[PDB]
Amino acid sequence: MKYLPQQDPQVFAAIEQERKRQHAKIELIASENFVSRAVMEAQGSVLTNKYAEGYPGRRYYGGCEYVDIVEELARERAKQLFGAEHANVQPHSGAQANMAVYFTVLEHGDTVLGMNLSHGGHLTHGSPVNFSGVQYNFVAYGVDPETHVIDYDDVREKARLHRPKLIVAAASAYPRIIDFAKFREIADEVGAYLMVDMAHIAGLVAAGLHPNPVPYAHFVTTTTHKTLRGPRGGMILCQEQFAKQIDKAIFPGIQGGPLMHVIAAKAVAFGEALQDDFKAYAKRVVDNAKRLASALQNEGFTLVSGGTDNHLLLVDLRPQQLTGKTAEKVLDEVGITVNKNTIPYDPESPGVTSGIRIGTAAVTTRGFGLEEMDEIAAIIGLVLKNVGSEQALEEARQRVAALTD
Amino acid sequence: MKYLPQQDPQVFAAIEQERKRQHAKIELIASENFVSRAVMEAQGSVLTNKYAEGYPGRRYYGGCEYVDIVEELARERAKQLFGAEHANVQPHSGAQANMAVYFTVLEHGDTVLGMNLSHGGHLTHGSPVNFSGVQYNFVAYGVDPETHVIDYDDVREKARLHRPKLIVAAASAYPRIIDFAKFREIADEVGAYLMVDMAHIAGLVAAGLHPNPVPYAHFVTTTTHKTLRGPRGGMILCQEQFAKQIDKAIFPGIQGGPLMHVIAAKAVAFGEALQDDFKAYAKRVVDNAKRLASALQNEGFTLVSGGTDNHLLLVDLRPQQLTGKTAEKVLDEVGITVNKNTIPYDPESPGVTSGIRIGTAAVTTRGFGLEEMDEIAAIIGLVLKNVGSEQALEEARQRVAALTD
Repeated sequence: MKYLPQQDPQVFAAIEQERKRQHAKIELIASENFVSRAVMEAQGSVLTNKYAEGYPGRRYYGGCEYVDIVEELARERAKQLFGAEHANVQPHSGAQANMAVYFTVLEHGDTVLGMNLSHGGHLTHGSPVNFSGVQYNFVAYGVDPETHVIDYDDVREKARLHRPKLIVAAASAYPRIIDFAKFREIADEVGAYLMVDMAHIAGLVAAGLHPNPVPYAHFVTTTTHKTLRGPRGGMILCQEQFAKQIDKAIFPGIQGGPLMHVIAAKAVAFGEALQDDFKAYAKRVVDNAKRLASALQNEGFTLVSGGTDNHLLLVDLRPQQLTGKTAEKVLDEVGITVNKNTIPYDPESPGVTSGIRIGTAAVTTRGFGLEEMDEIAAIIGLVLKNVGSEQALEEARQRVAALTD
Repeated sequence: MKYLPQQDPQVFAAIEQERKRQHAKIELIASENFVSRAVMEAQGSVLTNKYAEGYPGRRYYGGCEYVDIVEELARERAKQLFGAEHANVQPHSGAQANMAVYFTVLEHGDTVLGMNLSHGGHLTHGSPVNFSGVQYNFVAYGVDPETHVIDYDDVREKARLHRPKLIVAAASAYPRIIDFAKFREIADEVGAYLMVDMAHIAGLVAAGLHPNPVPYAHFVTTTTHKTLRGPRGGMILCQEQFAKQIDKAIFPGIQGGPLMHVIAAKAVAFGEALQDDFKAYAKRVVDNAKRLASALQNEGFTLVSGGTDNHLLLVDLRPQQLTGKTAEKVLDEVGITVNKNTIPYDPESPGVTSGIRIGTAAVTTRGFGLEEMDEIAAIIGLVLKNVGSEQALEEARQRVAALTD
C-alpha cells in the first residue's frame, strides 16, 4: 500500500496486524479462505465510483459500457463454471442472495422447509431471529441420530405434512454429500420449488468433487467467498424461466446500486476457478479434509457422521467431556482458529455446544498437504487432552508456529 | 495494479476503460463522487478474508481483535462526524440500511409515510416494486405545485389521516434544505417514529452546510458513497435507546458477515471527512451547485424549486419542449453524464420524464470551480438548444474535452 499508510495510520496499523495474524494462525474456520492479489486489486479499483442500477445493456444510468463488460464476464464465467442458464452476480452477500430467492417465489407467511439449524442448516434457512424465520413459516428436517446423514424420509414426511411452497437444501455445517436428486423428487411430489444453498461447497461443485445442484434446483444460491475462494458476496443461479423474476427481485426488489468493484473481483475469482490448477486445489481441499478426519480419529476423536465427503468436519467432543466453547477458547490460546458448533441432537445450547467445526479450504490455499493435516490433528489432540497444562499449550504454540513458518 | 493485468487481461482491460472514462467525462450524476486512493487501498485489503458476524468485542468468530479495531474506528469517527449516540457501520448498502430500520420498528403491513417518489422520494421509500412498498403500506406527502418545496401541512395531514407507525424524511432528488424539526413535530403529534434518510446530503451535514437530522430523528440512515465521498455501502445512526435493536436488525436480522474491508474504507472516508479540507470541499460543492443553477437560469433554463440549497438541481425541460430521456441521450453524445428524472407533477412517465438531475459533488472533487460551472451551463445550453445540429454537438464535445483536459 502507498496512500493508506500516510492518510490513515490508525486504519493501516490495524490492517497490518490483521495481515500478519492471517499468516501466523492456523485458520480452520470452514467458511474462510484467502483470495488472490488479483481479486483484491479488482476490489480496490475505481469501479466503486460507478452507479449501475439495472443490468448490462439495461441500466438506469449512462456510462455503464465498461462495468457492463465486467458484469457480463462475471455472469458468463459463472454459467461456464456451473452450467446454469442464468446468473445474477449482484447479491451483496449470501444473506441477500437467499433473501432475493425468497422474495421471488414466496409471500409473507408462506411455509418453507429447511435443514434443522442445529443439524447443519444456516441462519437464513429459518432462524426466528433472522428475516427468514420472521417473514416466512419455517419447518425443519433432520439428520439420522446415529449416521448423522440427512434423513430423506424425514425430508419427505415434513414436506407432505406441512406442504411448503419452497424446500431449501444445503448447509453451513454438513460434512457429507447432499443428494439433490432426492430433494427434487420430494419437491416434485409436493409441488414445491427447490432452492439449493451451495455456499460452502460451491468451489467443490465447480471442480466436479460434489454433485452439481443446478440441474435439480429451480434456484441455486451461493456466496463467492468460501470454497469458491472469491471476494465477499453472493450469487444466484437459475433456469432462464426464472431469470427475469430473479433479476427483478435483486433490483428493484431488495437492493439498489450493485458493488461493481466486487463484481469485478467475482469475475476474477470465477476466471481462476475455470483453470485446471483450481481443480487440483479443490481436490487437495477434499483430500486434506479426509486426511484430517482420519488423523483426528487416530487421536481418539469422534466425528459427526464418522468423517467427511467435503471440505469440513465436525468433532463431537462429548467423549472428551468438553464443550465446543471450551475447545474453541483453548485452541485460540495456541493459534488455532475453529468455531464452536452445535452437533445434531446437541444436549448443549448454541452458546455452548458439544462440537467444533473445522474446514481445510484456507490451509490448503496456503499450501498445506497431508503431512500438515497429520500434525494439525496431533496438535489438536495434544491441546484438548491437556487443557490444564500450560507446558502442553506452549508446546502446541511452538508446533503451530513451526507450521506457519 | 500489478497482479490483475497478468491474471485477468479481460477484467483489467475493462477496468482501465472505466478509469479512463471517469477522467474523460463530465460526471454530473448527483449520487456519484470519486474516492481517494487510500479509501480504495482499504477496500483492496486482506480484510475481505475475515468472517466477523456480530460486533466488536461481541463476535461469533475468534481472531477478530484487529477487524474490531477497524470497525470501532469507523463507529467512533461516525459519531464524531454526526454527533450520534450510536453508529452501525455494517449495512452493505443504502437499501440494507433502510431495510434494517424498517425491520426494527415495523411489522408486515404497517403504514409508513414517505416522500412522493415522483417528487423526490427514493425507491426504498415505498415503491410498489421494491421491498418497502411490498412489505409495508406506504402513503406519500408531496411538494407544493408552485414552489416545489415540501408541503409540511401535507406531511401533517397525511400523518393525521393515515396514522403511520413511521415517517420517512429525505430524498434522492430534492434540491432544498429539509426541515427536520417540523418532521419531528408532526411525528410527535401522531406518535410516529421519525427516520431520516440523509444519503444524498450526508457530506453536507458533516460539513455543517445542511441542518443535522440526528437530534430530531429516532433513526438516521445514509449511504457512505454520495456527498460523504466514501466507499459504496450503508450506515445507521441512532440514539443509545435503539442501539441494541438496530444492531440485532442488521445481524442476525437481515445480513450475515459484514464486509470488513469496506468497513475499513468507511473508517478512512470518515477520517477524511473529519478534516478541515473536507469542510472546504463541501462548501465548494454547494457554492458550485448554486453557481451552476444561476448559470443554467442565465441560459434560459427553468429549475425545480427555482434553484438549490445543496449539491443537486433539477432542470424542468418543459419550456424547451424536451423530455428528460431526450436530454440525457444527447448530453451522453457529448460526454456529459446526467440522469433523466421525474419533476414534481410530471406529465410524463418515469421512463420518459420532463427533467434532468444534476449534482456537483464529483466535478468539485476533481477541482472544478465557479468558472467551470459557467462553462458547463453554457455547454448544456448549446446542446439542448441545438439537439439537431451535429456541428453544435461537436463543439460541445470539444468544450467538454477542454474541461477534462
